[PDB]
Amino acid sequence: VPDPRGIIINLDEGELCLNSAQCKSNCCQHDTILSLSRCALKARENSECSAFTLYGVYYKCPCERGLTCEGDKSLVGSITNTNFGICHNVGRS
Repeated sequence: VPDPRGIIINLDEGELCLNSAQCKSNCCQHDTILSLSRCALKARENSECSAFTLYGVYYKCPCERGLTCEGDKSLVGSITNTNFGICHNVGRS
């Protein structure tokens, strides 16, 4: 009720962003480690996600409401600061 974060504004996927607070769907999508951050789509079943949302730019955007990220490492990028996984409809266990 008293100000719960409130920083996400109004941009589409496919436009240049600084943090994840720029786009309507809060997914500012990074290259792998250095920079190049443009907004993208949130993941669905059988797609490569990172894990969940923090407050910042994402190497591979997380799974939508209902699906979980299954952390198999998945090195589609060479060098990063995360673990990548496949989106599935199971809810952690």
